Amino acid sequence: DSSLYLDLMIKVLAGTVYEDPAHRETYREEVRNEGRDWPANAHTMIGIKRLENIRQCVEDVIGNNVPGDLVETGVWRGGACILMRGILRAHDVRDRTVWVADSFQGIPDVGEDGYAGDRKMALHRRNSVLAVSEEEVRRNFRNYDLLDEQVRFLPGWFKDTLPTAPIDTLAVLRMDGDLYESTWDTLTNLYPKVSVGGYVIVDDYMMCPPCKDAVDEYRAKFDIADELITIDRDGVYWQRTR
Amino acid sequence: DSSLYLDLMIKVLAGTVYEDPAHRETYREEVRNEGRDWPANAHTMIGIKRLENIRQCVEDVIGNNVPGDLVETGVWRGGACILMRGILRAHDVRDRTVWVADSFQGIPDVGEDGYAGDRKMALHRRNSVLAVSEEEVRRNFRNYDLLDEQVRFLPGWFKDTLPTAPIDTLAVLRMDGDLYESTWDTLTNLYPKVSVGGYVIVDDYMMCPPCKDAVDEYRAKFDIADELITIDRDGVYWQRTR
Ligand SMILES: Nc1ncnc2c1ncn2[C@@H]1O[C@H](CSCC[C@H](N)C(=O)O)[C@@H](O)[C@H]1O
Ligand SMILES: Nc1ncnc2c1ncn2[C@@H]1O[C@H](CSCC[C@H](N)C(=O)O)[C@@H](O)[C@H]1O
Repeated sequence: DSSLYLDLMIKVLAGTVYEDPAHRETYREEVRNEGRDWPANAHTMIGIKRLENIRQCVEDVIGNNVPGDLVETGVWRGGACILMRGILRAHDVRDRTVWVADSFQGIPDVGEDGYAGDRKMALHRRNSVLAVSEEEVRRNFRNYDLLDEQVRFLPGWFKDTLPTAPIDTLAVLRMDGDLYESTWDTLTNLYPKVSVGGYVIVDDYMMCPPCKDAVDEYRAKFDIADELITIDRDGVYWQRTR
Repeated sequence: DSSLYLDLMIKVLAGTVYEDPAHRETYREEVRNEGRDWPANAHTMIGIKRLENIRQCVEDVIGNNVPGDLVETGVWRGGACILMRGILRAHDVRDRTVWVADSFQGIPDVGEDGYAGDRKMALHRRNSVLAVSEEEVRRNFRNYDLLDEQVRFLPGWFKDTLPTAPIDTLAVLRMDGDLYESTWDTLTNLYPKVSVGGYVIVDDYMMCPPCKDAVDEYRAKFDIADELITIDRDGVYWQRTR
């Protein structure tokens, strides 16, 4: 029911239910299951396994009454954040907010002074696909009837928005910002808000050297020993215990 | 919950949630709301208002315990029938079947001996869009996780399949066969199975002269005075009371 709803939402968001093909820049269920393409029209690129991970983490924080809001840093068309809001709706949770943090202009051009690994990737060149306006994201929330007071937006570059984001505590921090600098700025500003029992999800860890660098360096610097658990061929997560 | 699920299902089936454009043979919400286009990819052409009518009728027969199975005669990609099965699932109804009746080859070519109104329309020429195989319909049910024992298929021309269909009683009869002959063959064979309290839905009444002819003639012949109620700019329905 809530369970039928969330099951269907995952299938709709990833576009498996309507066999949404990969972006011009075929549909293969095995590829979509692991989030290994960019859907032409669907609302998230993270795939079924990473959507299921969001569901499991958010349901666990609700079931264990771990305090805090939910956030995604790097949202594209908004589908992962739509799922977060839908899970709250399914469980009639009225006292948590979903924070939708993005430039709404794609990946920054890190320039000559960027982290070497970020410069080498030149991921801003992918902005023809990766830049999605806030108006489009809002419309996507409205399409699911989920644009309401429990959704809040943090538009701008993370280095500008996250230090002053008016978030008190976080139960789930989902990071999907593609660069060393984006990931570092997310962890430095938002990890201290994560409650004990809460989760940090790293979208692109195994196959993204600069993202792997940022996560490992932050964890080493702050002696975070909570183990990284895999999700699929790309993502990992951990639960904060201390 | 069941209600969140069914709300989302209607939006997914019609393709409003992902703004599915009209078939090559733009997306406009007002057009999709009234079922006035053929979606490029979505699973039904009947639109939001006609999907909502199915929901209301099926929920009413469940809530009033009107006996019988559910059937659609003319299914295209299967979306109206997927909704019927989903409503049963949402309410944990295990003792009704959804019957999916179609040629799976599009509209018949009525030939020189067809009803004059059917011959003039030459709707078989639209089969490039209207012919959808049973394999495709089955796959669509599977995409929603709704292909199970409570879905049954009646493949073939209605004149061949309906006289011997092993249906005992019907709580909802949804007719969407586009022709005088299709509509007449549906009513003659299946209306006698409709329980008191059950519903007959006519997809294409107001703007389809041959369909209007068949429904009105059948109702006049059998003295059916239960009033026709409108749905949108096209469909009507009635409830059997006697
Ligand atoms: N430093 C930064 N500041 C703001 N937005 C950033 C950023 N680095 C990356 N982004 C954003 O990160 C996103 C990467 S794609 C995110 C995919 C999304 N989680 C999904 O469910 O499909 C883009 O929307 C991009 O604009
Ligand atoms: N005499 C007949 N026998 C079998 N199938 C028929 C028929 N006349 C029309 N059809 C079928 O009627 C359908 C019309 S389109 C139906 C639309 C569908 N109800 C929806 O939800 O989108 C086609 O699939 C066509 O194959």
